[PDB]
Amino acid sequence: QDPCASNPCANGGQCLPFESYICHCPPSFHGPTCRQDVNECGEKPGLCRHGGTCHNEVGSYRCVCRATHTGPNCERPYVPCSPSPCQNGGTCRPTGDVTHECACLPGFTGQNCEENIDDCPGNNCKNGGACVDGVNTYNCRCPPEWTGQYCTE
Ligand SMILES: [Ca+2]
Ligand SMILES: [Ca+2]
Ligand SMILES: [Ca+2]
Repeated sequence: QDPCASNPCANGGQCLPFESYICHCPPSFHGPTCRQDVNECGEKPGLCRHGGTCHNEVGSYRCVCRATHTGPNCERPYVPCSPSPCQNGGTCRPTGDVTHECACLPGFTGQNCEENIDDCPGNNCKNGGACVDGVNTYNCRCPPEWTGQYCTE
């Protein structure tokens, strides 16, 4: 005769007997069986600090920060070069309050030096050798019957 044996609650709620039953919900859900989402933005205005916009979700919320701030609740100020966004040992230079510039190392390119420049366009791999791109170079993956740097030996 346990009413909780049927498992009436959902989304992490704990069933407890009382007189029928009750579902003790986690803070992210509410209602008789924890099936309705709590709007965190509505319960605490200014949840996303420094003029951030709160967006409610099923089981959580997300903060949309303005360019000048960062963090889960837009609390940490945005510094263009700390943490540094440039990839592959690239040097970061700030150009403004929110804009930045990456000085790429030879071989890399793009806004944040994330793209490796393809060195295969003018490759000299012969006899069906496949050009494999590297950092400022390339190597030919030769078929089994051919050897050498350009698949000629
Ligand atoms: Ca509701
Ligand atoms: Ca929510
Ligand atoms: Ca390359």
